[PDB]
Amino acid sequence: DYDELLKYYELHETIGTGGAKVKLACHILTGEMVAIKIMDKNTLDLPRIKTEIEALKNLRHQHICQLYHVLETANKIFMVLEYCPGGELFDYIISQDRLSEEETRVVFRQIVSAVAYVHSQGYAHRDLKPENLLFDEYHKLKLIDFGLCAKSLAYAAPELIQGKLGSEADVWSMGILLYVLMCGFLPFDDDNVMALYKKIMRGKYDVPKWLSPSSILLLQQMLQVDPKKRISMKNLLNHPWIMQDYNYPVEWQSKNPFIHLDDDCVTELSVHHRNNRQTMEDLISLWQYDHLTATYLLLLAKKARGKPVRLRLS
Ligand SMILES: Cc1nc(Nc2n[nH]c3c2CN(C(=O)N[C@H](CN(C)C)c2ccccc2)C3(C)C)c2sccc2n1
Repeated sequence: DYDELLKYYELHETIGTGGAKVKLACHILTGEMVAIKIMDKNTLDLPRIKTEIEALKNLRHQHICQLYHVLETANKIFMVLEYCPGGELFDYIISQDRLSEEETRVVFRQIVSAVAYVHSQGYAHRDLKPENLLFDEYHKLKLIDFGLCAKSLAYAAPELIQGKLGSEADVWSMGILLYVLMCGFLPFDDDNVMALYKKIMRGKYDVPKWLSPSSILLLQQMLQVDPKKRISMKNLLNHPWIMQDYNYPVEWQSKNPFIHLDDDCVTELSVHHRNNRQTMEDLISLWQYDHLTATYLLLLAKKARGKPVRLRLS
């Protein structure tokens, strides 16, 4: 089962195991580290993986953890993704107790950027929480886990739980997230699942003394039980709180394109393929998420880190 995969990657330690597992690995042609999520097809739950793949094939963003390569044997599925060394936002909050307003703003703008983009493309994430945000090599946030996306109860909006409106529910989840960043605990919690549900429907929460009046006001706009009264994604982008100490709205548009190609990465792939430029371009622009896609995108990442755009051809 690991046979096709080992043509392309050096497998290292397994660094996470859940109900899928995650293996660290090196991509041989570029020497870049990657993180391969591995699913068994017999013990699976399945169309959750299919949703995620098709979402990550169509989404590409500076704050979305990038998919490079999809492989499938008769009993396994491999998703080769960006390696984020910094770990989960959840763990970071635990280590810090809570973030100050300033640092919360820094991280939160990155969350809003990703979710605004996901929404611009016609998806809702639907499982936004700090476990699904990872710090990359530059301590920048990356959104993961698009399995429940569409065209955790503590983070679910009241209307989503009542089963009735996807863009608004993400704003609620972001509101819960915002609270957890600045407080270190959830605004609605209970051991009993139905009592928690009840608390969420009421929409009443403790407001700690250390929150600034601006924070409080924004939380209140985000955590409106009625989604019609809830602040929209658009108005969140240039909200006074979000703008404080930046003075410009969240830059949400993608800087990682499908249409434009990097000339140096194309040149290097051309020599490997003994290809003409125009035909190497057409081949890359099919975006099949095969080894070409992976090698092209990992060369770009190499370039972005100030390393030479070079394949290791042995
Ligand atoms: C496991 C782990 N991953 C790390 N970095 C990562 N880089 N790239 C990725 C991760 C984690 N990823 C991931 O899909 N995790 C899922 C999260 N699901 C449950 C919401 C997961 C975690 C554990 C077991 C199965 C699946 C991707 C994006 C591949 C890092 S950094 C320091 C520790 C560490 N531990």
